[PDB]
Amino acid sequence: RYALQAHQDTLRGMMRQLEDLVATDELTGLFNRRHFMRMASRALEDLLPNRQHGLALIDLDHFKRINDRHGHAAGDRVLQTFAAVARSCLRDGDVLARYGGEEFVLLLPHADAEQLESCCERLRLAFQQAEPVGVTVDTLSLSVGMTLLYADDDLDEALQRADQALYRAKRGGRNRCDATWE
Amino acid sequence: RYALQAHQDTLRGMMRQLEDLVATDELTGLFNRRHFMRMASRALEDLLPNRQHGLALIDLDHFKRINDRHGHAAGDRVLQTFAAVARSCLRDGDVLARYGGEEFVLLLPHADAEQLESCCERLRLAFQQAEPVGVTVDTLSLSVGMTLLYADDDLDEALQRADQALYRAKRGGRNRCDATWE
Amino acid sequence: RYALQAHQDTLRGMMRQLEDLVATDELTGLFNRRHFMRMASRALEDLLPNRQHGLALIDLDHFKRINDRHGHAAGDRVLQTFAAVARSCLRDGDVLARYGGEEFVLLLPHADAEQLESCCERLRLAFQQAEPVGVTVDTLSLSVGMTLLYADDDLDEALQRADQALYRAKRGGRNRCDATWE
Amino acid sequence: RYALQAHQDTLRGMMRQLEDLVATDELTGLFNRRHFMRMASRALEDLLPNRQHGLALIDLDHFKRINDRHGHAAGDRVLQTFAAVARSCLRDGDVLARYGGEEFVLLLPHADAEQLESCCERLRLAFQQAEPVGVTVDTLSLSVGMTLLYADDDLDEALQRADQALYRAKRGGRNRCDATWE
Amino acid sequence: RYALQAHQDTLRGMMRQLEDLVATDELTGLFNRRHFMRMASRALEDLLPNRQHGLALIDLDHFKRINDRHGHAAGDRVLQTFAAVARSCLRDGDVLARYGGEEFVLLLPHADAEQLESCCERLRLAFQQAEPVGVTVDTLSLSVGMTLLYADDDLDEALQRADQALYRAKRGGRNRCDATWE
Amino acid sequence: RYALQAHQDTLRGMMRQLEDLVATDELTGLFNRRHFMRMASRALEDLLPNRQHGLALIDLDHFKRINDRHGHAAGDRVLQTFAAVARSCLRDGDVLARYGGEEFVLLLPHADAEQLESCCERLRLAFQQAEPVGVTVDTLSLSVGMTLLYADDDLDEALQRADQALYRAKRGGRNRCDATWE
Repeated sequence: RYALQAHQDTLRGMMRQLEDLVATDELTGLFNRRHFMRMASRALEDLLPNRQHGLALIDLDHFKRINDRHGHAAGDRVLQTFAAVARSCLRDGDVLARYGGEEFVLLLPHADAEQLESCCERLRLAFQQAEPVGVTVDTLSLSVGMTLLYADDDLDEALQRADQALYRAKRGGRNRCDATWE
Repeated sequence: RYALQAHQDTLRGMMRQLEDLVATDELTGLFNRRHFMRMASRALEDLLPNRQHGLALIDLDHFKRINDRHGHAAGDRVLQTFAAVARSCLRDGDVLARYGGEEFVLLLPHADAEQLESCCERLRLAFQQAEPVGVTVDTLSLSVGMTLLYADDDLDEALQRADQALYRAKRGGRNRCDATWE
Repeated sequence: RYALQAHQDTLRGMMRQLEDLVATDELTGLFNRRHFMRMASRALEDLLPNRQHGLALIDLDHFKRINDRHGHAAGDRVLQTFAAVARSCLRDGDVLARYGGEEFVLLLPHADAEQLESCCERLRLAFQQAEPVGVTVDTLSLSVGMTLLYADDDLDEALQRADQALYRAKRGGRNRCDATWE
Repeated sequence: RYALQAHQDTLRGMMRQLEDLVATDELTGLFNRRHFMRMASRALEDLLPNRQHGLALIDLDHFKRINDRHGHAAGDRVLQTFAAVARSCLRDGDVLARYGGEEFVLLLPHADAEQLESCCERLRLAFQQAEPVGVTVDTLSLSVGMTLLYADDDLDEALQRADQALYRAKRGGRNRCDATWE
Repeated sequence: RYALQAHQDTLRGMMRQLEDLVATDELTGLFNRRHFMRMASRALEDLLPNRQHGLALIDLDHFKRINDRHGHAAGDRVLQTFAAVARSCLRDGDVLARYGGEEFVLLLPHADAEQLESCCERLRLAFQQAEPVGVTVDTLSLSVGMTLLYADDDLDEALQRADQALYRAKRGGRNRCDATWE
Repeated sequence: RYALQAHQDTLRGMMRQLEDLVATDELTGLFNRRHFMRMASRALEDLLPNRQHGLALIDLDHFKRINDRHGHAAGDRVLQTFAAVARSCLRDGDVLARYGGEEFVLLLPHADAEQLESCCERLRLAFQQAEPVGVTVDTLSLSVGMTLLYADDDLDEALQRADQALYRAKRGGRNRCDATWE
């Protein structure tokens, strides 16, 4: 019995492992939230002292609104459109992942606060001119919350400040790129 | 993208295989419903022509009441009580399994309708006699619905027939055993 | 005894999952038939209404003869030749796979009947031009049979239709491309 | 490529492992040939010097003959009958396995050549009085080839001499227990 | 990538899991120390308030001296004997694990101080009376330190209690059983 | 049982397998030494008669001294730089593995003596010109020992050739490439 329970606890734990190999969201072909969590930790510890990484939270403006008028299948093709447009804007080695139903998250290896600032505009503007095929959408905009990733940073804290920057960008009228501590 | 969805689908297929290894219900120490379903299927097929298996559905009486008066922990004890009791009654090589919240299911290889009825009464009276440690019980009874698994049966159908007999045994005033096609 | 057969059956289910991870054909470096079947199924389902995929069946001409004159090792080279060539022609994101001893199969996401016919000729002429290292070839050609995967198609049926076109292209005197429903 | 091949060679090797966990023949519920091979090695090395094990090859006399007259389903129920009868004759900790379509093999921990000799008669005679249910069989007999398992023995050699004893028992009229080096 | 980092940590996660499946000491056939640790967290948790388990630490007496006088293998044989013997003495469902080189550990489910003491005595004597074979050994004995595993208890603390109790019994002359909180 | 012995050896078999999936050096992102060994048996086998592969052993120059003067992390950074650099220089489909603490190994598929030498020179110079970032480092260089991997060759012998050639280049003054049978 106790033997069976220990045994089955082992198997469940294997299942958990298997579930970590499922590292990507099929819809958008980006990495999922949990795999990002695990990747970013790994990245933060590799950082030399006095070095930084780029980190941004990306939210699609009025996404929930698109679902009602255009139905759900449309709103998903919007999400796939962001993935496509982002894949095209981003350089190799940069980390993009799907952070929530409506949100994405970014990490840029060894990136300056100006490099940071630059990429987010490029992305954001590219979503404005974005043309999701087979869906006739009136408006397309995203807002960004940025910050940086210093050595000995705490991730839950690091994510809180980019979100702050993002929420402030959401009140700033949307289609806004806002930063925290540069 | 399709290779990814295919690959992660395999991943999930492996998770399900592992699931099928988690074959027992930890509270009782009995095989779970899913594992019973898989066993019974292969006992149905391995049936020689014009031969049979016994198959009863056991339900504990007023069990929900016990949970209400004595709390969910006593409910659990009662089930470990039944599990303990049943193992004293059954011959080595019988199949007994948890089937629902308070339902169990039995399968007796090559057992006459007489043999089955004999087994179930002995089980039924054994339960009635038992006392669970650390829980004072108004009293304990169970009902059973019985039937025979024939070669070329449908297992879902066979099962439907014992549930019919279990329904009548409940209706008859509980603590009894009814049958269908013997 | 049934628990054993159930348990070992799971075991064999795991062996088959692992099988589905062995997704490529080592000689060519292309995806194998089984993996193609699993990919195409999910490309069929992911098809929006009134949209299509291209789908051709490629067969190399007089291949068996090459094995007879030049020996089974040259036969293999010719296939690595075709595999190399094809990868030069195809856009990133096409699906190409080994389908038989000498048969290959192609799938072009969102590709017009025009687009498909254009791709296949370019492939066809590219093969004709090629020379495999260390093997002197009388000459090289391939035939192809093409069709369109529609939403609500049957994949077996779709496939049956390209094999019909491939049959005619062989009949037409080889080194050509026939189609069915465009 | 080479990377893919190394990778897929890894997976095939896992499959091989999985295949070693499938350690038992379902029909007779005994261990299969390969698991016996692996078990006996393990047992031979554990042996103290000047210590022995029992080893016997068991063949059912005229088994192929039963298949013709009584059809295959009968001959299998004979095999299951031997497994049953053997399970009953044998003590706990003794190793019985299915060695071939018609043959079985035995190992007895720390067994004397007289203990050896004794068990094989008990088994053999018990198969004479054996009554395979649902099959009307005229005759039931097996022959045995025995030997022993000394320290630093070679298994392929150890199995050759018990077979010799067995083949000699097959010519000795069948229903014969013959030994090699006691 | 850092992705790569993550994916290999997962595989490493898996090996550890697979390691937890190797649950038993190969020399004796008992559960090993790690598997016991996990089985015993799980009993400690499943413990009703005002109820408890039996815990004992069993150390064989003058084992080191046995190795010197009779040789490493003879020592190993003595270990076997203790397992054999204990298997005889133990009610079904008692947990016996190898805890170290010459020390064991026993959990008794729902056992009384009085019940624990009776078991260790029956065990202490039985081992005294034993004769391993090979191996003639002049005399054997063990000493036992006991305690009770209550709810809200620390399992490592529980073991400290048992350890200390085992020390007093070694100090008190061996072939005895001391205890702590009974 | 001995059965138990067998079953845990199988699990042990599995861990080893899982270990072969950890194929890449986490610091550099290159294949590790074991994965290379396996990739290279497989190329050696797939080699047509009178045909061959390129083999080189790359050792960074005065690495130990770098660690002492700039610190362990700086050394580690230099290793990264070499990977980055080599990735740029290498045709797609070249095999580069980390072979040791400061040494690499390169297989070139179907490469000429002349082709190998050209690659190592382009590599030797490129690394000379490089600037890791962090990290200011006064100067970098490596030395290269080369040979050809023929059919019917021993891969360990091939490596001996390369090793020796690497020694002559260290001895000859470093920042060079010696060779053995070209």
